[PDB]
Amino acid sequence: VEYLQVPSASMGRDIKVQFQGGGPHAVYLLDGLRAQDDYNGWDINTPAFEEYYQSGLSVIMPVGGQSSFYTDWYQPSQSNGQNYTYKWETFLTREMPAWLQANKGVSPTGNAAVGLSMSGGSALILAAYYPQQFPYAASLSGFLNPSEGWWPTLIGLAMNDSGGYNANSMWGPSSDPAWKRNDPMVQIPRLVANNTRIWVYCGNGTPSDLGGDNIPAKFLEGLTLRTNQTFRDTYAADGGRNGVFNFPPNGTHSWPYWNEQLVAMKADIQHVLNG
Repeated sequence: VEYLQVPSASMGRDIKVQFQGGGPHAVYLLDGLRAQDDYNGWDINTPAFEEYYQSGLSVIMPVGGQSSFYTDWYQPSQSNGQNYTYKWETFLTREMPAWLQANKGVSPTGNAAVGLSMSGGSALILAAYYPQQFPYAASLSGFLNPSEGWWPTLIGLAMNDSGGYNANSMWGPSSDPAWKRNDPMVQIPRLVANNTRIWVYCGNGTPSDLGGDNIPAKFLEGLTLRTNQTFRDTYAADGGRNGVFNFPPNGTHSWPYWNEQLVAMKADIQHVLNG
């Protein structure tokens, strides 16, 4: 596994990327809400790299972007002294794939975006707007209707609690178009039109022997399950026909279950991306 420094002109800094080669197409493994600046949470908490070693797929783990939602923000987060504007969608769709193509031979098209929690919706949004780059997208316990109802408030609370980040610096006031633009439920017609292969998982809040037995992990999983079930219904009602929906009667908002899903989807990704 290599630790790379990839310049981001749009953010004015270098972004650390953990990288395992192994094929021209890649799985982009996006982090959760509390992404650290040293290593991606997939590497800290799971054997993701080992599990995809010799899979015929490269594995890309960008590092950093706490509370970023892997999106382009309007402005720096005001409350916590951020001195630049997050531009993580520009980085993921323009800057990083160009760098990996030139230097590693990773194809900028035909890749998979895999997100969990915070980035579950991000992965679907990336596939909705960049279908040539991401014919495959997985959302593990994602928040799939962020513009609806109380979700902007809940997202604002969680972002302020995880590092003091300001959701209004990200997508503006709740009536700003950026909220619906980045709402996977709203963008289901794009996923259908693109025939995106989507893998949508959410547990029910009940731990198994995999662990993750704590109240916040149980609560968050049960909370977002309802949104995920609604997403499944709306996808089918809108003509969606290329989805895998995994809602087993177990699982909390914790890394063992996300790893179990990453392993489970490997053959699916291999078949879609490599044939």
